[PDB]
Amino acid sequence: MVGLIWAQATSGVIGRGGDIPWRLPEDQAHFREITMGHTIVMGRRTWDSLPAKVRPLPGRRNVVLSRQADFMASGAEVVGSLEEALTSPETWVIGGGQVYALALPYATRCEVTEVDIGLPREAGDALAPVLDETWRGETGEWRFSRSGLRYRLYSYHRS
Ligand SMILES: NC(=O)c1ccc[n+]([C@@H]2O[C@H](COP(=O)([O-])OP(=O)(O)OC[C@H]3O[C@@H](n4cnc5c(N)ncnc54)[C@H](OP(=O)(O)O)[C@@H]3O)[C@@H](O)[C@H]2O)c1
Ligand SMILES: O=C(O)c1cccc(CSc2cccs2)c1
Ligand SMILES: [Co+2]
Repeated sequence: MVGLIWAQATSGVIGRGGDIPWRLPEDQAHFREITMGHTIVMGRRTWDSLPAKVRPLPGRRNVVLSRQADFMASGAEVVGSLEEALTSPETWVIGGGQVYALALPYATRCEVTEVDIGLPREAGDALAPVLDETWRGETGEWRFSRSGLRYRLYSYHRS
């Protein structure tokens, strides 16, 4: 099982300036629940976006995808191809935009948090992957984050 997990604005923006223009504690909790105990695969830029304090993410096989053969990710596994990272029953790809696009053919699940924020796309933004017609989704109920933004969960799946 390869799954993708991300949060996006209604515009599809997932990242800007190397970070994320929101923070939902409820989404972080759902992220930890979904990924705990499994392999997480992330691009080098996303590993850069994690503070040194919190990486590697606890209780998970942290894998970083990089073309730099000498890149050091303390506490993580650095691989040069995505296939190297899929040696486990459950692999969760956790960002960023490049690695989502790279991993989509392998994926049968997308856990998508839609954040009700009006965020026009800018040059340089990281964007969520386009899901074609093979994907079957369950649109969720709008929820209120204590951060003040409304959010909902899409759980997409395909055979
Ligand atoms: N849920 C969310 O909203 C969410 C989740 C995660 C991240 N983000 C955001 O997404 C943004 C970063 O995403 P990104 O698209 O800019 O960069 P990224 O996808 O996180 O990582 C890109 C890097 O991955 C490596 N890479 C990419 N394709 C590769 C391939 N085919 N083979 C080997 N290595 C490859 C390269 O690392 P080298 O350059 O070292 O080779 C490339 O620079 C940040 O703003 C982050 O905060 C958002
Ligand atoms: O654990 C924390 O305290 C913490 C606070 C802020 C941000 C993060 C990164 S989790 C993530 C970011 C992109 C893909 S997965 C972690
Ligand atoms: Co699990």
